[PDB]
Amino acid sequence: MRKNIVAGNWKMNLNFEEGQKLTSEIVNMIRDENIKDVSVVLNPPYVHLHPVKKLIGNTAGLFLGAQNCSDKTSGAYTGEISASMLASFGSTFVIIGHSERREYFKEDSALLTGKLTQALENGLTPIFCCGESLDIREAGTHEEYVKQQLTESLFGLSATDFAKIVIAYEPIWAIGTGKTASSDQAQEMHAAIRTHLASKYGQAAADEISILYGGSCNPGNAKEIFSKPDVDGGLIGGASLKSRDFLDIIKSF
Amino acid sequence: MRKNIVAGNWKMNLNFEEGQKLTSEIVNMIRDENIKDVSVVLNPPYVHLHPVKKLIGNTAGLFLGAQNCSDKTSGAYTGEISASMLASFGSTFVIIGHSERREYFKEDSALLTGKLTQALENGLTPIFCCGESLDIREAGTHEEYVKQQLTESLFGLSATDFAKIVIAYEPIWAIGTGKTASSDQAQEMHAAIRTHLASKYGQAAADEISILYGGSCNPGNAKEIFSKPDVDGGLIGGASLKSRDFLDIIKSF
Repeated sequence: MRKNIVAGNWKMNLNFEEGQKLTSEIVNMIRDENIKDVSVVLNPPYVHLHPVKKLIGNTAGLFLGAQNCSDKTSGAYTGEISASMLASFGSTFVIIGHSERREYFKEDSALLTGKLTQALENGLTPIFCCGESLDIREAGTHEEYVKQQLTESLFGLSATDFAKIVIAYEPIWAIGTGKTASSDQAQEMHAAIRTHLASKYGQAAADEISILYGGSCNPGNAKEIFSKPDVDGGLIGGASLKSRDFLDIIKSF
Repeated sequence: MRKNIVAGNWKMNLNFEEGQKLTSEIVNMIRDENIKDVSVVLNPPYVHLHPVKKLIGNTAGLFLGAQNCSDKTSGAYTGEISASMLASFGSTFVIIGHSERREYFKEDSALLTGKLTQALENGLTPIFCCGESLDIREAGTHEEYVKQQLTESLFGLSATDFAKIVIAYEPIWAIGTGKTASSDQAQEMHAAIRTHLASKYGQAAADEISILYGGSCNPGNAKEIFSKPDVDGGLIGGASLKSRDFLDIIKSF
């Protein structure tokens, strides 16, 4: 039995006042609507975790994440944030390997495993992001490329550490390129992922992992995307910044 | 009117509870001893800014900083923190170009300029870091290497924007290498820096800039280093994490 998850990735958006307004609206609506079978995760910038954690309070099904963490435990890494820091501030999730960090900071598969180890070591549920860019699609090697990403970063994990992870598939090729990904293409990639993970850990273990769609996911298309059997929710982008749109997506299962 | 500055760079150290007790110790002793003629800056990790700002309160001469900021204003840069965010959470300083980011994240002079633009745009005092490694010392190019760093990142700045900057010199060649930098060697580099800043902006303006020593700086040698005419304080490493050592450095002018 997988969990349905909606993870809001604010990215580098919102100052203190704006983050408080957004959070308070989401918490109020989540506490009043008492959504039963969906885990919601707010992934604001580092600076927001402490006050956002406070607004969440003891809301059921609402969790605090984060957008990145160091592969190191602690030390002389000015500007970096460790997994132990995130946990201490109330984080229980952490996005690892987002396309935008692979791109601008050249996070390779080895580095992302180190991050995974730190997250798991510190009680964080990693949201491990994979996905192929447009060149990979144009080469027709998209399914091998994404399965290759998963093999190099995840197939070192124990059976018990694997059961702790969440996957997000980002159709990088379909974001700002003029190419579009259909809900069938998302289901196609998600199933390719689950079958690949089952090949190593067994079908029962693969059938418990939440694989979230990380492409363009909004109130308009959320129901159709979430309707797919191997899509277990979404890693939301710009709709994370609008409390109403975010709640609409949450209510789309 | 150069200000003497003691800026504490926690690097990637300390959880929520540790950063609060360290901060509550620094604040208590600054208030009780009535420190008057020193600017004290705490640069904790991003996650601590919000609670640390509260503890700082209206403590005179005690300010909140940060260890890095993005070169972009906002948007799809997952994991990154903007200068407006920092300003929003109480930061009035920010370290830019620290040696550990130049190394591990390959931050070049073209990127640091963007960070500088963002910092000043948002009312932050940038603590621009520079320094030369051991291989540069052995090459005999230490002074020109450091000057090139300053030229490449700082000389695009207006006269009014230059007046708002703080410099930190990191003797990377003398940090964990087995080599030692005397207080005269530090003075020599600080003097070389000031004269190089005066090449573009004039001696009067250069004589207004706080140039902080970023090498091994602690209660054992603070007074001798700070006594040097072109040393205006320190960018402190490990001693930042011990409230008594940090206060002893503050009282070493």
